[PDB]
Amino acid sequence: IIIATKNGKVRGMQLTVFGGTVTAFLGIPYAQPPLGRLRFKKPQSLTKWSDIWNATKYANSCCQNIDQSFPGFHGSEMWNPNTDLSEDCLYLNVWIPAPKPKNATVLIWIYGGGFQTGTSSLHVYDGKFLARVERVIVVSMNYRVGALGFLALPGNPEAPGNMGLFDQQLALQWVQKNIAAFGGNPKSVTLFGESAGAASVSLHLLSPGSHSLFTRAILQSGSFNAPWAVTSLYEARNRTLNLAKLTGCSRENETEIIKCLRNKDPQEILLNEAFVVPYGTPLSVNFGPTVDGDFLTDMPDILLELGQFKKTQILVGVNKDEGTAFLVYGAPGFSKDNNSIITRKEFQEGLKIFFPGVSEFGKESILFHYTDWVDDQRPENYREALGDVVGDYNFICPALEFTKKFSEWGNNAFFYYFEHRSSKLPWPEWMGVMHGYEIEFVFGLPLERRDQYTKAEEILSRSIVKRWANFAKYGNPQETQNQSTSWPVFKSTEQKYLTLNTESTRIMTKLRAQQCRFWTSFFPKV
Ligand SMILES: *[C@@H]1O[C@H](CO[C@@H]2O[C@@H](C)[C@@H](O)[C@@H](O)[C@@H]2O)[C@@H](O[C@@H]2O[C@H](CO)[C@@H](O)[C@H](O)[C@H]2NC(C)=O)[C@H](O)[C@H]1NC(C)=O
Ligand SMILES: *[C@@H]1O[C@H](CO[C@@H]2O[C@@H](C)[C@@H](O)[C@@H](O)[C@@H]2O)[C@@H](O[C@@H]2O[C@H](CO)[C@@H](O)[C@H](O)[C@H]2NC(C)=O)[C@H](O)[C@H]1NC(C)=O
Ligand SMILES: *[C@@H]1O[C@H](CO[C@@H]2O[C@@H](C)[C@@H](O)[C@@H](O)[C@@H]2O)[C@@H](O)[C@H](O)[C@H]1NC(C)=O
Ligand SMILES: *[C@@H]1O[C@H](CO[C@@H]2O[C@@H](C)[C@@H](O)[C@@H](O)[C@@H]2O)[C@@H](O)[C@H](O)[C@H]1NC(C)=O
Ligand SMILES: [O-]/[N+](=C\c1ccc2cccc(O)c2n1)Cc1ccccc1
Ligand SMILES: [O-]/[N+](=C\c1ccc2cccc(O)c2n1)Cc1ccccc1
Ligand SMILES: *[C@@H]1O[C@H](CO)[C@@H](O)[C@H](O)[C@H]1NC(C)=O
Ligand SMILES: *[C@@H]1O[C@H](CO)[C@@H](O)[C@H](O)[C@H]1NC(C)=O
Ligand SMILES: [Cl-]
Ligand SMILES: [Cl-]
Ligand SMILES: [Cl-]
Repeated sequence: IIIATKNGKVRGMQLTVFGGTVTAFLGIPYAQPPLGRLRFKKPQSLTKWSDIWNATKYANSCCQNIDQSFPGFHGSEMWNPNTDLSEDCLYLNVWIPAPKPKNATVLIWIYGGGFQTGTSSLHVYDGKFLARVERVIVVSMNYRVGALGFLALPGNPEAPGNMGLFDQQLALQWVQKNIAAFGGNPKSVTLFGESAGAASVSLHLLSPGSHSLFTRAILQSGSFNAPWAVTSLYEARNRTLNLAKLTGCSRENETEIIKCLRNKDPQEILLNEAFVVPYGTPLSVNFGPTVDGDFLTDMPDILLELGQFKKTQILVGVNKDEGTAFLVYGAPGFSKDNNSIITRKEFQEGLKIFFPGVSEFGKESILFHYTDWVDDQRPENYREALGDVVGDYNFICPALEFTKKFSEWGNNAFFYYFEHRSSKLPWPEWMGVMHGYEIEFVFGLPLERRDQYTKAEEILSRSIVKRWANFAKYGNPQETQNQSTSWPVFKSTEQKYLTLNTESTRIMTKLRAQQCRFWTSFFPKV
């Protein structure tokens, strides 16, 4: 019940899972709270404590704006924070099997949310099932988001940028120094994350200072070469200054600006973040990772191109309908409460929404590539096209390209295509296999027979949980006992990937080949 860590004793709590027991340590601090003069700075190391820290409840989530578009709707509200917001939020969680393992592979989850939302306490991030079923230790951490976590005056230590990434890195360090006390193997640590979490993982592969803090990596629906994932130093400054103006904090001393933003209450900073950009999109990441020269020494697309990353195995994948969710946060004619049949006209307006600073030619080129129909009289033609445009540009093609480029340096890569729509999915059917709705399967929620999943979903989750754990433990995401499809390595020539569904698991080649040539070879010129 009580574990000695290098900063003090922490008391956990016991959980009944599937007629077994898991020990949960919820809300262990891993940094000095970034308050007062510490706001915007890199996380500071923790001063020891002499008591028994009671790590029995999730801690505060980090300050963040909340999605209020669909009040009372579980489909959107399941992602909103479920603990008090506070700047005091640098805490982490540990689930360890009972009885205490001896040298367990460690899984470290990094949540997504566009670098502006998210929290490790979400129901769908509960590591108790993975600990019970696979005897891995699961660790998750809160990290600062938004301007509080990514405001950047590059070079300036009062706000160097990438603080949220250093939050995560400091947590990986805590696991290196402390997880053997919990029965974990610090030499067998697999990072996994979804969306901005997955982009973060991919950046830890690139950041020299994280190379000794983990073994292997899993990237779900996200990678750093996604167009929303890195802010340029131009944008990052223009956005910092705009925030200064919106808060009456413009100064000439760049340091005095920060000093002024440090006296602002968190709500005022939060309220102004949306407007630092002239034209946002539903995919806007106004404050995110930048080339700071510390966590990131060069523009990441160059490091990836020239093999400057940790050499190891990766497991990468995407969902069938990553794009659809964003279409009801601003695309015209769209709604979660109807079939969202849209006209050609509405499709073109939608592109203006999703590609606001893109020229008329570029937008026409997106239209051209996605509107050569198999049947021009199918009315969902344009609704589906816009979802795929957003999905292919923002998630699927960057992840495939990351996997091609990373595998070209000799490392084993595994790619999956998740195409199961949860039987409990509260969004409408036209949105399909949405962004984020593989997470419950990865965490083994369908293993709980009491929670209204089909038996088919329990079998799919159980297989996915095995492949993930085998990947973490052995670098190979196979299910070796139940006559399962073998998951082949991804190679830049053949480009084989594994489809994950309840019906049949299949091996296919060259996912979204035509679409991604447009997005990765032509569209970056416009
Ligand atoms: C860089 O910043 C300027 C300033 O942004 C404006 O003011 C901020 C405080 C905030 O409220 C933003 O929403 C504002 O747009 C941007 O310049 C503006 O650009 C728009 C259209 O591009 C124009 O209509 C405004 O008049 C401009 N205002 C000023 C003061 O110049 C600029 O677009 C930003 N981005 C880039 C890439 O330079
Ligand atoms: C699907 O609904 C959208 C959204 O409209 C809102 O939500 C509906 C469920 C309903 O409660 C409406 O009263 C709401 O206004 C519709 O988009 C609207 O379309 C009308 C006419 O085309 C237009 O006046 C509005 O500006 C549109 N609102 C937008 C674009 O945000 C859409 O037409 C509906 N489509 C189908 C096929 O039913
Ligand atoms: C930390 O917890 C100690 C033991 O708490 C015991 O177990 C928990 C689960 C509760 O059921 C509680 O009622 C029990 O007493 C406390 O003795 C101690 O005071 C706590 N420390 C702080 C700082 O709150
Ligand atoms: C725990 O294991 C250490 C070696 O780790 C090995 O390599 C990593 C990459 C994983 O694949 C893991 O499964 C392997 O066991 C030992 O050096 C260490 O002494 C062990 N500690 C124990 C047994 O308490
Ligand atoms: O983008 N926003 C919401 C969003 C995006 C993607 C999703 C994918 C799956 C399910 C969802 O509920 C999703 N919700 C709005 C919003 C943006 C930034 C801060 C606060 C709020
Ligand atoms: O708000 N949520 C997601 C969100 C918001 C804004 C984004 C902007 C750019 C890129 C993104 O991936 C974004 N994702 C909720 C949510 C969290 C995790 C999984 C599913 C849904
Ligand atoms: C003002 O800027 C100078 C450098 O231009 C810096 O050394 C100084 O610390 C700033 N003022 C304060 C009060 O920190
Ligand atoms: C393998 O099949 C058995 C039933 O024959 C099932 O109980 C078990 O959960 C399966 N294991 C995996 C990893 O899917
Ligand atoms: Cl498809
Ligand atoms: Cl082929
Ligand atoms: Cl082309």
